[PDB]
Amino acid sequence: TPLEEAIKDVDVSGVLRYRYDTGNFDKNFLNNSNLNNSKQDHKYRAQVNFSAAIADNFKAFVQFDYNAVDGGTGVDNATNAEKGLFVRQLYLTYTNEDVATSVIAGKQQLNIIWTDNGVDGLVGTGVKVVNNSIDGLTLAAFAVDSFMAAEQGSDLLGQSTYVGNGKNNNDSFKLDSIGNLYGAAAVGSYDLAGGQFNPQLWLAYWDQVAFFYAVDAAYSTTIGINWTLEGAYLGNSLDSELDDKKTYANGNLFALKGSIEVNGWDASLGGLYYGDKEKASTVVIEDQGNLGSLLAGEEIFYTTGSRLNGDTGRNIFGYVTGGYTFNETVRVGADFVYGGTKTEATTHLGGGKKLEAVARVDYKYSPKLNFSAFYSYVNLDQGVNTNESADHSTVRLQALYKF
Amino acid sequence: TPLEEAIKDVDVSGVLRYRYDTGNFDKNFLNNSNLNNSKQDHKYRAQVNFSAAIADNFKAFVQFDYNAVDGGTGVDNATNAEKGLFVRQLYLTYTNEDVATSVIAGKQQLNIIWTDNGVDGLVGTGVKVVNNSIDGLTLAAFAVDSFMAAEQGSDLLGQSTYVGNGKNNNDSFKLDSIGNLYGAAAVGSYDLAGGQFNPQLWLAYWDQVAFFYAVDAAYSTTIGINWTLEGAYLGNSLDSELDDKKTYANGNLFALKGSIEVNGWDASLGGLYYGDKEKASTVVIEDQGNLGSLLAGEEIFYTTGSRLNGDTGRNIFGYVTGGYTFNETVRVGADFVYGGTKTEATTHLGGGKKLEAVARVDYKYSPKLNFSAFYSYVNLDQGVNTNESADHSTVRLQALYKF
Amino acid sequence: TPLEEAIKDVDVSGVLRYRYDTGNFDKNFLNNSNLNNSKQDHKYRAQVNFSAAIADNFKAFVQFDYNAVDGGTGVDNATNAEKGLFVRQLYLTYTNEDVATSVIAGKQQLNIIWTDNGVDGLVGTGVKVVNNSIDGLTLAAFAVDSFMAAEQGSDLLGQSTYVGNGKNNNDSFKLDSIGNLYGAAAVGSYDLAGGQFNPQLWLAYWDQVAFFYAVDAAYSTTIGINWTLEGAYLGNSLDSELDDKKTYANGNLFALKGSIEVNGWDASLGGLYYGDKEKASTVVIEDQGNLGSLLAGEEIFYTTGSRLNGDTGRNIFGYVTGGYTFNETVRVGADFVYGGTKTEATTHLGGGKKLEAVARVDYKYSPKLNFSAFYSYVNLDQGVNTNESADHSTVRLQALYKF
Ligand SMILES: [Ca+2]
Ligand SMILES: [Ca+2]
Ligand SMILES: [Ca+2]
Ligand SMILES: [Ca+2]
Ligand SMILES: [Ca+2]
Ligand SMILES: [Ca+2]
Repeated sequence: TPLEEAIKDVDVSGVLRYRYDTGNFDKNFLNNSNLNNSKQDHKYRAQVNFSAAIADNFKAFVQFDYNAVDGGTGVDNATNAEKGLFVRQLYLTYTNEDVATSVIAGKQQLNIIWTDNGVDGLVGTGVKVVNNSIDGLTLAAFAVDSFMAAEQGSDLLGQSTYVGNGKNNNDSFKLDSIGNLYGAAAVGSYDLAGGQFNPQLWLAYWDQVAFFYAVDAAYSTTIGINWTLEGAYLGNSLDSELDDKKTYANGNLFALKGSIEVNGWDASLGGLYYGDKEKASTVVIEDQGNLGSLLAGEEIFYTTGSRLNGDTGRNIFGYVTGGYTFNETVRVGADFVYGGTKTEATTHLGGGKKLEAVARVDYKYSPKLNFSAFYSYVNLDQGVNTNESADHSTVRLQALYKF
Repeated sequence: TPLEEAIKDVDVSGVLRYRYDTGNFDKNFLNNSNLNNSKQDHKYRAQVNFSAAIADNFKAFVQFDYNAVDGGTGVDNATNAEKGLFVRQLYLTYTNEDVATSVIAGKQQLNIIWTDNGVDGLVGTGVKVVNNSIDGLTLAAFAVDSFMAAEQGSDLLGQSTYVGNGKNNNDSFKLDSIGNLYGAAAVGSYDLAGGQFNPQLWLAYWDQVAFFYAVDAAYSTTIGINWTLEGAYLGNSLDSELDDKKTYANGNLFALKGSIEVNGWDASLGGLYYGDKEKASTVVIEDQGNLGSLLAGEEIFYTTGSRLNGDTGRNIFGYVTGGYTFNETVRVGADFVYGGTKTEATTHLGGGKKLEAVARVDYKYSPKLNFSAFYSYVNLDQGVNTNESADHSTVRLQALYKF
Repeated sequence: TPLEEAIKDVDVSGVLRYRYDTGNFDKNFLNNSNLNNSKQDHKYRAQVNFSAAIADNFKAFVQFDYNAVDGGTGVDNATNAEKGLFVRQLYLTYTNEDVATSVIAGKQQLNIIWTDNGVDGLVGTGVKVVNNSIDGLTLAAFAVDSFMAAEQGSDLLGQSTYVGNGKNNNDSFKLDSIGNLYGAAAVGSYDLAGGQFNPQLWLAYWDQVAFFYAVDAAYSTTIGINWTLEGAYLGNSLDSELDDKKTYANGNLFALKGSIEVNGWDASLGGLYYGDKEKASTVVIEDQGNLGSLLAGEEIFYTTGSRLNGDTGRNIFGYVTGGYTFNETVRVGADFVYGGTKTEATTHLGGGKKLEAVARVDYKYSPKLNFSAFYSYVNLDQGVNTNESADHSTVRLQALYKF
């Protein structure tokens, strides 16, 4: 078929993202597989998605991914990525409009509350059933048979490590094997008179790991002023393979945030409570799940003992953010996060007071092209040697194009 | 050039195929590199072909292939294919319409009678000359200089193995080296009054291997009943590198099939005779060549001693098939195959009676999109321990889109 | 977005090139990593370039590369390239027309005078600033932070080797490490009354290697006759890491060529002088840089001691070329090159008189599609055993499509 013709049944979207990241560390800082260790690297992430109508009620979707690094520093003057595109997602979508339901089967980015829903979200193979028969309500069941785990490295539960006690790869949350994942979801979006309300309810059973359960709600509204409030609880109870190890513990997390917009000024205040002093627990499956609206900073929740994807210790944190937006074009702003981790100091690492300040610029050049930067300073009250404390700077420049 | 413009000299076609295969085996079953060993794997095979008019009388062709597997079972919950596209075919086509002839040079899927002509057909580099000056007759010469062997694994002659005698990789047909391939073909398609007649004659010399020669003919009829009859002989005589090894033997194969269609019922009866009791011989070069219309079942001709691409043993098999077709849309049907292999029990394995039954569903959703499934049960009268017999089940679900 | 739409902001170009090369050698020939050692190989090089307008003043560019080989001979009857596309260039271009300047940042083919500017040109990551404010003058500064070195193999300075003294990998120019590259360029194109004048001036500092400096000028003109004259000097002075090794030496090269066109006849005469009798020096960074207009033959400047990208020995060569062009369509022509290398015979290899004759056909089938061939015979007055001399033939057939 003439390509001119073939492309008419096709839709394209994607992402092009560049990153110049440099992360530094005091010798006393508790480093691990999740903190930013870039050394003036140029990083590329490109994704191109094609969706094609292939028959009545059937679309096919593919995503191509380019994930590559070029060096700057030292011997990295020869590191220059010679890489190709990889098929990252490949799946079929049956849609029946009469019953406002879709079946999506294949290798797909999961986009559940316990995984990143953006560029680097966990991908697996399985089936998703999604219903929109009710006004303002999305109902879904899903089953995953396998996970694209290698690509995710230390983003995935059970694949994070940390430094300490003369070993670079102490396992943050040992997971000897994994099963299939089964779950469901209800996700509401409603116009009250006052404004929009977004409740969410998530259940899943990950065989050999845990039964997860979560609720999250957001209210948002007008008056020229805008304010949102958002809360969430995520908990899980362990499967018996972990329960019998004795050194794991059912997860709990509480988080709340409120925020304000007026005249270009924006600000937010929020906090959260999670983990267990003595035993390993997790909040999410991959990275920080879909909880970004209930977080702040960049690095602080990657410190040892404070990671949301497996770690040991009890965490309390509060944060504030603020920024001004010149002409709806450039935003200068900052984040401040403060809190701590409690551990059993005899057996586990990362306990103590922690803080982070972040300065930010976000420049909206066009509706599709943004440039952004941040400077993050993180301080640990007690480092490798717990008597002294420890610094960790991270600087990023970023270009990001969406299409 | 604007891409909009550039694509006007371009033509696209391809394939998307999904497969959920699970193959199981009695501990007593004779396993080898060709039987189905899938363990609830999701298998993707995608091909996209672009053909561009580059100048007067010249087209260029490329094919991109994605061949990947995702796990289901056990430790395969982490196996999830992180693969890219590979250039599978790249060739030039000179066409002169005045002499109804085309010259096709490059890396190309061979599509000769001794290779699979479908998705997973053997690819090599060489030249093809094809003529359509005579009404209803296609004439061709061809020469191949190299073969895309690795991709084919055990589908290729000389690269199959089998289990037995405490060794997992007993070579089915040892081929220490290979030469170039040269051959020709005549392929007729004629409307007699009664109906269509399709004679074929194929010759080739594969240096260091064998001289192949084949004839195949099919008659089919029109209108409310329909019937086809199809026969074939494939033989080869060995090159002296194999003749002097003493343990090889010129190949012969005879096959015949007849079949009936009426009111949605269809049925077929057929049989075949091939191989040699004492010595290794082959029928085809890759997999089961283009002989699918003269076969039945799924697994039976992959049992040790019965493979069409190198094996020792003499084979006689008969088969019957049957099915009903609700609305020209869904076909439920079955295959029964029965026969045996005769060997020298002292020196070689796989001798004995063999059967296979297969249940089938074939659902034509659209002209481009088909879903199919099958359940195959294969029985070996004499297994690893030849005293007891042995089972082998295999189940497949399949989606297949052509464009 | 509908793809139909998305492709309107896009521009495509590229190259498809096929090569059947076979290079042979006397047992007495001095072989190395740069002479042609093909054995009836089919070679493919494809590049496809997409440039997209992404916002006001911003384009993005990507290049995909396919670089692959299929065998012919012996065991190479199984070598058949199973390769994919790789992202070879990925870069952003900011263009401000008000100041006739462009900033091009990313992974890009450098196209400086010291690298190949064609299909296989050295790629690195960095920034290029280019100005066209002056009539007939292009001004540029550039900085490179890393190099795509692996892809270039022995084309890159410091990665060539040679055979001799019972060792196959004697290093032609040992470079233990490399720094960043910084340079600038001025490139003129002017219509004098007589005809066009093309001066060029190139400076760069490659940290840990050398400071390079170059001038090149070309005059061309009418009188139905056409004649060009072109000269160049390339020199470099070493960085102290090489100066202190004592066995390296600042590079100098002089070259001059004049040439004639009339009635389909064309001819050229030229010569050059480079290198150092006792010590390793280089002229260019990758392959033969952009100096092809000042060279002739195919193989002779790849002989040991005569390579433009790192070698020991002093070289003088002269050459003549000539050809006739039937109908602006087919050119039959030849090259003759003659000269020598002076070395310290005690310590280094490749010294002696050398010649090359090349017969050529170049068939312009369309403005986009060319077929070409050459036969090259190279003779070394003194080979491995320096008493006897040594032959090296090289034959190429080539198809080359540009779009
Ligand atoms: Ca991730
Ligand atoms: Ca599974
Ligand atoms: Ca195959
Ligand atoms: Ca060959
Ligand atoms: Ca090169
Ligand atoms: Ca650098």
